[PDB]
Amino acid sequence: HGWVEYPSARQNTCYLDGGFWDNTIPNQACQSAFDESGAFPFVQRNEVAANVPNYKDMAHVQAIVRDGNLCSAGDKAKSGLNMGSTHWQKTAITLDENNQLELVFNATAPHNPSYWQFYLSNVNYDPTVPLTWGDLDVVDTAGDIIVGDDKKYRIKITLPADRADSAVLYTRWQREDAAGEGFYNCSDIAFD
Ligand SMILES: [Cu+2]
Repeated sequence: HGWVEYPSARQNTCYLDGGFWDNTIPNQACQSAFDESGAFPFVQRNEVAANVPNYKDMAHVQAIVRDGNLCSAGDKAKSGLNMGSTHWQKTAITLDENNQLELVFNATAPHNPSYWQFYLSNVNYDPTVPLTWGDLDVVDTAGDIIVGDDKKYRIKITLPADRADSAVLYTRWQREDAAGEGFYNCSDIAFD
């Protein structure tokens, strides 16, 4: 259980902006998600999750987390997260001298053994259309990472230095257990 804290996952930004209990939501993409799903996806910021027992087989992953449902990890109760918008708030990204950023994943329930896959929407992706697997390229992977003493995972990832547009970073954190729990988060970013 957890979420991408930096660059903040979509549902985490919605949550931390607040307003959804008293009709003061500040952002119009956050409002539209709320209109479709209510507060559930925001208060459940740490369980954007799907179980894939055959987790090493991407054909099995894509049968469970289906095109147009990646940001909700296939949960219809979180479907508002998947809506296309020009107004999703973006984290401005400047890569370090090695073309990296430190991704920070805040875990309420650390899980090991596990592994990580990082995907990036391609330059032809239209943010007004829900994300599909065909929109994504794998940019980096990680193995079993020990959680910090502050219950955050820190992972240096390499991103392309040729990008200057807005994109979705798609983080997959996969447990290596019988049930095959995995956590799927979309992070809206603006390369600058
Ligand atoms: Cu968990």
